[PDB]
Amino acid sequence: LSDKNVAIIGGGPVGLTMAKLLQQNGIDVSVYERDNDREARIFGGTLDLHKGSGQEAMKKAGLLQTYYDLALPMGVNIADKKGNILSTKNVKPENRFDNPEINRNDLRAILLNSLENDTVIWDRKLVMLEPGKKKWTLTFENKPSETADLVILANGGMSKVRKFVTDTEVEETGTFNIQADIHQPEINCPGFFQLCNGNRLMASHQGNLLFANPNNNGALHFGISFKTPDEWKTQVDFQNRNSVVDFLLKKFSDWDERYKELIHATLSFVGLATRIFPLEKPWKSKRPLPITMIGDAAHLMPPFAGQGVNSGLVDALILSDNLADGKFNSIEEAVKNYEQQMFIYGKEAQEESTQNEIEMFKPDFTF
Ligand SMILES: Cc1cc2nc3c(=O)[nH]c(=O)nc-3n(C[C@H](O)[C@H](O)[C@H](O)COP(=O)(O)OP(=O)(O)OC[C@H]3O[C@@H](n4cnc5c(N)ncnc54)[C@H](O)[C@@H]3O)c2cc1C
Ligand SMILES: CN(C)c1ccc(O)c2c1C[C@H]1C[C@H]3[C@H](N(C)C)C(O)=C(C(N)=O)C(=O)[C@@]3(O)C(O)=C1C2=O
Repeated sequence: LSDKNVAIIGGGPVGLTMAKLLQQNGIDVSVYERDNDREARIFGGTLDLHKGSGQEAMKKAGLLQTYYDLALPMGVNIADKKGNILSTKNVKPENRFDNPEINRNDLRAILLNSLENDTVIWDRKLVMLEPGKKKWTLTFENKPSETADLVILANGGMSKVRKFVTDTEVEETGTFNIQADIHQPEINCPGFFQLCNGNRLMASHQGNLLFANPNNNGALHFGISFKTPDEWKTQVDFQNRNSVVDFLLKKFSDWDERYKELIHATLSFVGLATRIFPLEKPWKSKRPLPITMIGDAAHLMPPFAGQGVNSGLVDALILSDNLADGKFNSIEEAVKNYEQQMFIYGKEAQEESTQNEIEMFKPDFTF
């Protein structure tokens, strides 16, 4: 049911997957991505696609083998502030396929490559949405505007164009995350690198959490998290390396030298407040033209349970099915139904992520 065309805003994992599953069923899709070009480097850790959810989307796109090829199984160590390993869960073969970590750039290369040529239009930053006659008018910063019968919002948890769908707002969660990458970790943070010993790593002490992957395409990526300091309105300047170091070395004074060394080796930090785009009230049932939201734009949730890209990939799977299989009379019904399902499991996921994030950051939290 499409002698029409679809517009996905944002070429994240979710949006790009969405375009694949539609373009597979003959649907006319374009992806408008903010990024200047495909070789833009995506900051952040590795994604694990679970079987049942994320992996199903890759399977349906016929990319699951590709995902496996590029991915990487990881063990995980739990450590204390002193450097003791408290637990080593290595990977058992056949578990190797349960949730191998993939690099975010690697993943995009897999998705992009799956799409037909010029499916993604780069250097397109969506600023404005206007529901014209029977089409949406899409307005792009310093670029030609465009039109589409259906707009799929897949532009992340901070999307500024959710208005025609819902007026719910992003909330700050209470915790705050500081993330960084270290290159040549074996050289620049040899102590910490060896404590990881090839596995992910997660220590926890007095409401300050640490997480770390020692091998994201040969970059150590770590993240520290904590309940937001009250004195923050974020009253620390993440542009000043030394500002952040000092704040961290204070938070981490009790910890072994190994961790201080990590903080010391970091060239630049990224500050981030945990946010949720809560699935409370239903979305607007009164919409000028066909429009919906998948991925982080639809159910942004704390990054403490490995959901998000999965839920998002599922969003894609469901919506894409619904918009094609023929089992529907109107696009409005097909989106309504995807939104029906997604609300149940999205909320389920948020519940976990919220709960887990409440679980840690307690006075005495065991990993
Ligand atoms: C620190 C941290 C750790 C995390 N760890 C995990 C994890 O381990 N596992 C997991 O599943 N999830 C994790 N998440 C959440 C997860 O990474 C996201 O759910 C996932 O990236 C969602 O993909 P998406 O396409 O919906 O969102 P995004 O990746 O946010 O999609 C953004 C895309 O849309 C584009 N875009 C943005 N704005 C515009 C615009 N105005 N116009 C056009 N294009 C635009 C962006 O350029 C980008 O390409 C984590 C999040 C954080 C912050
Ligand atoms: C232990 N905790 C319950 C879980 C459970 C399941 C998961 O699938 C995951 C976690 C920890 C979280 C920690 C977060 C951390 N932070 C809260 C964002 C974080 O910074 C990192 C990191 N490597 O820096 C993660 O691994 C992380 O993104 C992550 O992917 C996790 C993750 O994959």
